[PDB]
Amino acid sequence: QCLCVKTTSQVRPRHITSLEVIKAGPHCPTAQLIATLKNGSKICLDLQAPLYKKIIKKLLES
Amino acid sequence: QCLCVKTTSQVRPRHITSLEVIKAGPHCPTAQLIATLKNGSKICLDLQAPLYKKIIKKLLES
Amino acid sequence: DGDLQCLCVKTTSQVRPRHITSLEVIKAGPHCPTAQLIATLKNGSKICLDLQAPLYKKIIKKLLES
Amino acid sequence: GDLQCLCVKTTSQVRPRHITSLEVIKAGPHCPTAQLIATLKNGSKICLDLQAPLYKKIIKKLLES
Repeated sequence: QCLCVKTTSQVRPRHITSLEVIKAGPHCPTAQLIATLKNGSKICLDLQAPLYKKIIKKLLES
Repeated sequence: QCLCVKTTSQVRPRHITSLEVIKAGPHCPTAQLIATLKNGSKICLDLQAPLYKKIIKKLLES
Repeated sequence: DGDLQCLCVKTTSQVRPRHITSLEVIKAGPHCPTAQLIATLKNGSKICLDLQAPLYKKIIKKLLES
Repeated sequence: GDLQCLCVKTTSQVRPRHITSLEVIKAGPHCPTAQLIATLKNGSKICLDLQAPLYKKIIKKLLES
């Protein structure tokens, strides 16, 4: 019953306010990357992708 | 899209630390009840009144 | 101790339940002696709601009825 | 602003294995600085320093599963 077990990512690094990295375990066998956007909505970044990278950095150089 | 498309009701209310209620938007047809547990986990809740009700009251009556 | 502290510092009563696009309910604990009601808005701003006010009951309904 | 920074203080050290969740919050009107919030297995949450070689060592232990 993963939180992030569906589509993954096509977002604008512009509107991400926070990025949460959740470890795999009980309810989810894989690591989930959830992203909170300005408008308050959430999304799942791709554990298996590059984009989530610059995203973190960006958030840290703010 | 959403993160919540496989909601659950198997959760123990004393183990919830916070509950996020996301308003239905374009990319997601329905409202979402994100529950974060004591161990940091996240799960999607069934949009059934008695549940989140009994929950928001245990969260707000700490 | 506690590296965390309450996110909320003051609550907004005069809020337009319309623009509220999300709501987070936080249980009390080490981080904060009281529970917290943080509502984000369509514009991206965030405000805290009063626990001794029905408004949140209202807002949560409006948010869950789609 | 109704909000302030959650991280009123930080911890320079703890074991990455204990971390179940790591939340990265970018600076804004709520807080003049970015924040690194880690949740541990026991349930506690700590704030970390923004010094790359540590959280990257944590972010890895988190995704290697």
